[PDB]
Amino acid sequence: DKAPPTLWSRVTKFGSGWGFWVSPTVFITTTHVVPTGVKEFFGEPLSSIAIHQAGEFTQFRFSKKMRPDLTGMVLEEGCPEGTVCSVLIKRDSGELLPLAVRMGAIASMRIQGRLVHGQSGMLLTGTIPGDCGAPYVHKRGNDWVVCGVHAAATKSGNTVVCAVQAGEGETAE
Amino acid sequence: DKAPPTLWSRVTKFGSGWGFWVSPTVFITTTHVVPTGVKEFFGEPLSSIAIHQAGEFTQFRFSKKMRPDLTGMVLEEGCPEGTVCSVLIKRDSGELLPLAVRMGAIASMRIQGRLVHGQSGMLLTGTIPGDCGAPYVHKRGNDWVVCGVHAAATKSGNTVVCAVQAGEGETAE
Ligand code: NA
Ligand code: NA
Repeated sequence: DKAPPTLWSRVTKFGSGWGFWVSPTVFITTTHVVPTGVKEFFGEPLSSIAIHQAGEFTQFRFSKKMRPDLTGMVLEEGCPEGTVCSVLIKRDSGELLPLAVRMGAIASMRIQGRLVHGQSGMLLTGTIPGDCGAPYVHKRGNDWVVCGVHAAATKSGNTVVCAVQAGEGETAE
Repeated sequence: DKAPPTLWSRVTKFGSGWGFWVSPTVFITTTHVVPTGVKEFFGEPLSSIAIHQAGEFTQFRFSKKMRPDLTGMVLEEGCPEGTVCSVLIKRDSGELLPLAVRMGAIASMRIQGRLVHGQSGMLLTGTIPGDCGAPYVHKRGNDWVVCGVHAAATKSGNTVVCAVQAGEGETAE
């Protein structure tokens, strides 16, 4: 089914890319797009935010409700092999570009000199440099689950990588 | 039916409010939110734009395709008495707030000292100052039609006014 407007409304311009409101207080994004040298995010001073970063995954937990209009939704560490996700890409022009991607292995992979814990995927039937931070989502029953943020792609764009939360598990090491 | 994501994607932050891409080259907004003193809009120099303004209605026609992802859609001068429209409000936070409004008479009305050609409406079951420029749309058959841009509201917000294109006609003088 198609991503509803409210889901798109979670995708938010941030730094040199985008991020995603998981709930009224939780924002996720790709580490390398986070602005450098600032003293606040969304008008909130850094000391009022719990900032967790693991490789290319960044999560902010704000101490006040930033998007009280939203329900919380489920964030998971990647998804099973073969899961078809949608990358909810917003462009600066306002265009929405949902990209279908069949996900592969969760691994720590070397990307441009750095080790990155993420999940690779194959673009179906692409992304650009400004798209980093866009969420990878998939529908489970009647709800949407977010499981990664856009972090990298092969020059062609045919293979993509989403950063995912830290955590070891027997399906991924 | 609910406004689809693509329709929302036409609503665009602009000046002190918003505007709406009617087509890849046509952008409409409320005159008073248009930035003052600038030499370009969306990176295009003023001399490359056909700028039409009538009271509180402003239309830009750009000489290049600014949103080539979009189809053209129908813009009309207001709508019939009693038509239920939706005001597609975006908030700075990213929240989407579609507001239902039953439209009334098209008239030139005095608003804060100025004569404004527009259509008033009643909010059903509200707006804020930063919402000006948001489109008033309604569904006709399988398509959406845009017919005004948010221009004013009573302090409570219960009555709203959308600016509409210039034009006289026997249903409106
Ligand atoms: Na849809
Ligand atoms: Na909907």
